[PDB]
Amino acid sequence: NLAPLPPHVPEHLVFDFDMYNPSNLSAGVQEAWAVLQESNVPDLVWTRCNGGHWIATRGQLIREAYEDYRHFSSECPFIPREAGEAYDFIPTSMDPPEQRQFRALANQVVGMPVVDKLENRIQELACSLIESLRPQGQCNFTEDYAEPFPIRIFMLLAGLPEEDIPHLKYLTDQMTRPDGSMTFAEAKEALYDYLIPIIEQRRQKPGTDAISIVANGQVNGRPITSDEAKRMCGLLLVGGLDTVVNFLSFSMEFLAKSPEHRQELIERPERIPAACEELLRRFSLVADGRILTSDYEFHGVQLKKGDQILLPQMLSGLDERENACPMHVDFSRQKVSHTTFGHGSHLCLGQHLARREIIVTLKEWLTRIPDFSIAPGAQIQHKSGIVSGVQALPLVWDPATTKAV
Ligand code: HEM
Ligand SMILES: CC(C)(C(=O)c1cccnc1)c1cccnc1
Repeated sequence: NLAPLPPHVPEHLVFDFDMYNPSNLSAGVQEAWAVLQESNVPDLVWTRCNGGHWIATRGQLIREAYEDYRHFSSECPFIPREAGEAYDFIPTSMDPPEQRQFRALANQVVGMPVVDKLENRIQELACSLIESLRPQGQCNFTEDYAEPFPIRIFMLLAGLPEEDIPHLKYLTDQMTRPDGSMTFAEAKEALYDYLIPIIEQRRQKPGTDAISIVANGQVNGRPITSDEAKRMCGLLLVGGLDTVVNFLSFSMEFLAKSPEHRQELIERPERIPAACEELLRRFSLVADGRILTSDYEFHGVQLKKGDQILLPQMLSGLDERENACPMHVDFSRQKVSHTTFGHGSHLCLGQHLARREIIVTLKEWLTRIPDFSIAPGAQIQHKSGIVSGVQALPLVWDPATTKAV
């Protein structure tokens, strides 16, 4: 299902990429997207899939478009257009200077000082989850750790019932890796039905949870509205439920396959932080975009006002012009260059939270379960979308090689 090419698009710029179902999926999701950086592919292409849109393929263009909010607006950041259209999260569907005030609040809730406060719980939950898995010699990493770990910390931050996990996660999943079961707007509405009552309750009777702070915050000297709060919280939810969750499984899947990488971390733990950035570069997973606010000529291509452009965060660090041997994991690269957490005004506020969760997991898993591998005859499947994922990650190990702490 290719849409007829608009008049302004030179046929030589066509490259029919399906962000939802790339061709090489079997080879891995990052590998499937990297096809866009092959020699035969222009720097800026048009795809007729998902209704027709541009895709910038190089770290340089992505960062440029990201910096340029005058031309490239966050107003309609999702493809297909109907999704970008229905998209109304804050601060994400706003451009500076408006974005700034909401960002400042969102920072209050997820920023550094919060992580610093949550640290012991993060470490507590990791250790507990791992210890519980250890003696089994086998899990479903995706369902066994990658989901509970980051989710439960979020649920704690947000003050929401663990019981709501399944329902929330389903809906979150519909936004980033649509099934066909529901449209973005339906998914969005349903999360909204969830939130409303909660916000109301927390405007009346404030807690110390993230939702309470958001619901009662100040923006531009006045009180946030209910609708604004509902709209920030919607973003926070997706961030908590759908980001770190997917990242951990790619990393884990790599670790399962590379004994030498595991060992390196065990003997030279001072390398963990460096390793985490490298894994963030290699297993980068997000791809959203922007809308053209006007006609504009960008690197010699004419973009028409209203044109959508996918600026895959994923691709910057995979770009050879940016990283030598991009597909190779090397914990000792002189310069790890990525835009995994975005670029420009929308740089991810939850990055601090995500790094703390990644580092704790590596340190804590390796400690207890130094030696593991993918289950025999398990075929690992990746999934593409706004946020890519791993479908299931069967791991096996000998309990006898584990260490209890
Ligand atoms: C692997 C982990 C994550 C990755 C790769 C990631 C990636 C991103 C990206 C690329 C953006 C910018 C989107 C744009 O420019 O349209 C973003 C924004 C944002 N992320 Fe993260 N995210 C992650 C985890 C988190 C977590 C755990 C939270 C907190 C619950 C969070 C909260 C935010 C917020 C609030 C924004 C909006 C900032 C603004 O619009 O000013 N993210 N994230
Ligand atoms: C692409 C993006 C920004 C994403 O991956 C994300 C979501 C919340 C926090 N951090 C990143 C996203 C995903 C789903 C809904 N809105 C935004």
